[PDB]
Amino acid sequence: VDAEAVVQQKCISCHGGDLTGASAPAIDKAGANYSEEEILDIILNGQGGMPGGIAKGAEAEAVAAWLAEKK
Ligand code: HEC
Repeated sequence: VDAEAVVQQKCISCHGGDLTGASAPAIDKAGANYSEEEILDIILNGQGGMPGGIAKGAEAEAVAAWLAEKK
């Protein structure tokens, strides 16, 4: 899975092109604040103002792993 391409397709409309926040909060350092599993749960299911379902399965897991290393 190309995790960065997925994030640019699916996440930047709310989180900003460089992930530093736009309508929604920054995620560029999400791994400093969340575990990989917490990030996966957010992607699959949403959280607070974020909807669920935006990515699934291996795509979601690859994005969670990529973000979890960003600190
Ligand atoms: C707007 C329709 C969104 C899209 C598209 C995505 N996210 Fe989001 N996200 C959004 C909001 C409004 C919030 C805040 C909810 C909260 O209280 O935390 C979030 C939050 C996150 C978080 C947790 C907080 C943080 O790190 O800032 C993460 C890790 C996150 N979002 C990731 C994420 C990814 C990877 C997305 C693309 C697959 C994605 N979000 C899309 C709104 C929206």
